[PDB]
Order: sequence, then structure tokens, then C-alpha cells
Amino acid sequence: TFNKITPNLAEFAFSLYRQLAHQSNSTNIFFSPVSIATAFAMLSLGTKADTHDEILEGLNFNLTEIPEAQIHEGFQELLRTLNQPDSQLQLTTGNGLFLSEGLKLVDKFLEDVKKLYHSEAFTVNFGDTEEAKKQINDYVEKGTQGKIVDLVKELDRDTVFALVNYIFFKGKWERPFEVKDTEEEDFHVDQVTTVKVPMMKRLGMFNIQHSKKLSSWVLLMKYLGNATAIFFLPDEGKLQHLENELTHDIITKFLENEDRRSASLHLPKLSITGTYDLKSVLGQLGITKVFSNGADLSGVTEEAPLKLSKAVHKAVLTIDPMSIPPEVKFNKPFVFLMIEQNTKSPLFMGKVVNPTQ
Ligand SMILES: CCC[C@@H](NC(=O)c1cccc2c1CC(=O)N2)[C@@H](O)c1cccc(F)c1C
Repeated sequence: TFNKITPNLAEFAFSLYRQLAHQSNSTNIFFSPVSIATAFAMLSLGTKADTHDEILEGLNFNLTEIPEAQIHEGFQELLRTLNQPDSQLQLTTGNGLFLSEGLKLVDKFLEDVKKLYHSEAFTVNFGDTEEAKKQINDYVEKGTQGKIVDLVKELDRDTVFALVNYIFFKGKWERPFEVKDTEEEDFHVDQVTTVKVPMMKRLGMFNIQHSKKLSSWVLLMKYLGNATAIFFLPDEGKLQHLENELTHDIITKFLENEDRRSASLHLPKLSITGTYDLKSVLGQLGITKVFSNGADLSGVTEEAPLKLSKAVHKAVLTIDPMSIPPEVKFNKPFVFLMIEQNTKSPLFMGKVVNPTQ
């Protein structure tokens, strides 16, 4: 069916998406609800009281309704699915915890992080800010075989604790077809901005429909690693309407539909990245205490004060009847979700507005 925590991850995806889209309506959006929520659920194991409750509530878990055991069990099961060989061929995810080597660390936290969340904790010398930044970036670069470079650009001089969360997905259509060369085609960013994109033209039976509720074309395509992308192409002037009207229930209904129709598609071959300061973005969702001097991280270190000084997310996606069917060109801004098929968990959510930006 679906993972217990999938509805929570869906609400977290919409909360974070709508925050980013409200900030700027001219900006690309690309993040992993799954990888950010996993990292902060893992971090919550080392926190207590208001610091702890703020993190899980900020991930859209109602702690009056869902027991904390079912939350961690949900994530462990989700990670079990994501760590299967078929998934691992397309999907790399990692969480690096970097802690000042002068700290006495609680063994229980280091056990739970490594055991339950398959995450890595390192001691680093934050006395040397430039070397610590290099060590963090080397760990991410090595984890992604050179794909993610110089992830952390700045560390505060008083940094004692940094968290880096990364996800790398190699996108390749599951279904083989009559492969042509891409052709360079216009992508209408806005009324006065056009950029060339490589466009794959396909005529076939697609899981595609027009939605009166979303005022959008809705296309579902399958990728290796048990992933389904839902692409929402809004009608002229309806992108904000589409963003406003999306719900988990609506997305579930699209994922359940297997009906196809004949369509001529123009599909841009787009690689996309998103980099986020999680202290900034999660702060706006109400996660603030863990990043403040007040932070209760007594689960990480018993003796000394501790706060999370730095939290960075990076998401990377790379691509490896005889009657006139509809012609649908993804040649203008579109919204998307990528779902993991077993759990129905939102691996990615975002919006392409400028393919070159
Ligand atoms: C509207 C389609 C965008 C999509 N394109 C393709 O998947 C594509 C296009 C041409 C050739 C080709 C592919 C896959 C393959 O194997 N060959 C992709 O760029 C994308 C954008 C944002 C989010 C996201 F999840 C994904 C998958």
C-alpha cells in the first residue's frame, strides 16, 4: 500500500515547496522531502523536549496523534526500500554529521545514527574553518563520485556542529522506445525570456490527461529505481492556481490511474540541482531551537553546550489510433513530483522555470 509516514512526508513536501514558491515566483525549485525529513528525524534522536518536538512537528508529524516509535520505524522501512540494489543503481543519498573533536559524544546517538539511519558521524577540527569546510566537501564529493563539489561555501567561526544532506538520482526511462536524437527547441521562461533545451519528440500511448481542477496537463512517466515522475504543465496563466490546488489526495488518484491515450510529446532532457540553507528554510517552518544557543542536544553530548551551526541540502538529478492525438510540449515552466513506487514517498518535488538557471 504505502509507508505509515508517507502522508506526513507529502504535507512536508507541500509546506516546504509553498514556502520556497512564495519567497520568489521566478526561481527554480528542486529538493528531496524524503532526504531532508530523514536527516532531521535522525538528528531528533540526539535532542529532547521543545528542541526535539519542534523538529518532528516541523516535518508535519502531529506528536499528539502518531507515536515517536512509528515515526522512526517509518523512516527505517523507507531507508530499507531506498537501499535495495535496484534503487542504489540510480539513487545515492547520504547524511554527514560533523562534530568538534573536543566534544565527549554519547555512544547511543552514534549507534542509532549509524544503525537505524545508515548515516555517518565524523569528528573535525573547527579550529581550522578552511580545512573543516574542505573535509565536509571532500566527504560529499567522495560520496557522489565527484558529482557534488564545494557544497559548503561558508562556515561561521564558532561552528561546532554541521549537518550535510545530499541526494543524487540518475534518471533513465524504464520503458525502451524508438530513440531519436534530441532537437534544440525554444523553452518559454516568461514573455521576454527564451532558452534552447534539448527536446525528445515521442508519439505513443502515455499516462497523460488534462485536469480541470488543476487547469494543467498531467503526465506520469516511469524511471529505473522504481520511481514515477508526475509532471504538471499549467494552462496559460494558471501556474499559481496549479500550485494552490495540489493535494496528496489528488496526487494519490493520479498514481492509481493506469489509463493511457495516444499523445505527441516534446520532453526536455533536463538535469537540475537544488542547494538549500536548511537553517534558513526550516526556520520559516518553525524548526529554530536546534540551531539556537538554547538547543537541547544532550542526546549528542551530555557535558558541553551544543547547537547545529550549519545545515545544507543538495539535490541533483541527471538524465543518462489513426487520428491526430494531442500535442503537449513541456516548453514552459512546469511543476513536478518524483514518487518511490513501493512507499509512495515523495523523493523529489520542484519546478523548472529557467532550465539554464
Ligand atoms: C518534462 C520531462 C522532464 C524530464 N525529462 C526526461 O525524463 C527525459 C527527456 C528527454 C530524454 C530522456 C528523458 C529521460 C530519459 O531516459 N531520456 C526530466 O528532465 C526531469 C525534469 C525535472 C524533474 C524530473 F523528475 C525529471 C525526470
